[PDB]
Amino acid sequence: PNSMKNIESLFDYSAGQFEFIDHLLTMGVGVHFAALIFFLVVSQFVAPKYRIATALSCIVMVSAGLILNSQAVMWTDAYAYVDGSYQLQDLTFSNGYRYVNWMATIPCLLLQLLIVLNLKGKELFSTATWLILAAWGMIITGYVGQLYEVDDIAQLMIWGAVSTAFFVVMNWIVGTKIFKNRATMLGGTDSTITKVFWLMMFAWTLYPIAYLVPAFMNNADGVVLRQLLFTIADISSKVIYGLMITYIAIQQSAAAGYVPAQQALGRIG
Ligand SMILES: *C/C=C(C)/C=C/C=C(C)/C=C/C1=C(C)CCCC1(C)C
Ligand SMILES: CCCCCCCC/C=C\CCCCCCCC(=O)O
Ligand SMILES: [Cl-]
Ligand SMILES: [Cl-]
Repeated sequence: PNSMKNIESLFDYSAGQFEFIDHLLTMGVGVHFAALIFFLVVSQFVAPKYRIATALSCIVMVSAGLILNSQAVMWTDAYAYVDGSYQLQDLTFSNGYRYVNWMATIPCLLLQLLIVLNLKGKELFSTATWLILAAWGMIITGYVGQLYEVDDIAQLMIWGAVSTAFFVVMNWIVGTKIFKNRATMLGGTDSTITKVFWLMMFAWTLYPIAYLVPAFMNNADGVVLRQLLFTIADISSKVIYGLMITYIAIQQSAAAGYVPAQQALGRIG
């Protein structure tokens, strides 16, 4: 459906290129589901005020892990090794599924940051609202732009610019709330949380770069690079980010007198 609107459909792949993509996607599944079990086990050491932040990482792990799994299966469904190359057999592969999944996962990532920032009540509700709207604005417009990556690069760029406005405004909201709420943070996490900001600015910026690959590297190796970029970006923005969020949740929990948190940190000290 969208499969012919993505540059992946244009090319035959060497076994090397094809299998590297398959393995990237598969390693990403393994990383997400491994991290899942960690987040799960460690949630008992998080105080009730913050426990939802760790639960949101579990949710993101399974959500992203399922899309990666699905991507790996669709990739192998779409191509068969015919006459010395992987050649397109049918219209099962599209990057569109990621974009659709971000509608759920980006709001989860954002919400767990707000939680550990100690926002509550009306401020939590209003901040999450504006952020989710700005995130949906960005994803929807990017989703549309990406439908033109084969036959209209100008259109890809302009939907991209529009998506970028949303991104920039969401980042402004994120950064403002981070920098204005640092002083509420317990246990030294005032310092940790600024590294979370930077990690997000880094990892999230990789996605617009992946998006632009059709404009600067429209060939089978740009297809590989795009998946590589997604892979680096997924693990950074979801796994590493989630581990830092969970660190911050446990650390604040212990500083606030939650005994299982204290015992957990004490027994790794
Ligand atoms: C786990 C997934 C995450 C954190 C996804 C993040 C996606 C973005 C920050 C996407 C950004 C885009 C632009 C700013 C412009 C081009 C279109 C997008 C949607 C790729
Ligand atoms: C921060 C997350 C790290 C992401 C892990 C990515 C793992 C692979 C890293 C480098 C491999 C580079 C070698 C690629 C050879 C390409 C083969 C080919 O395409 O012909
Ligand atoms: Cl609590
Ligand atoms: Cl996702």
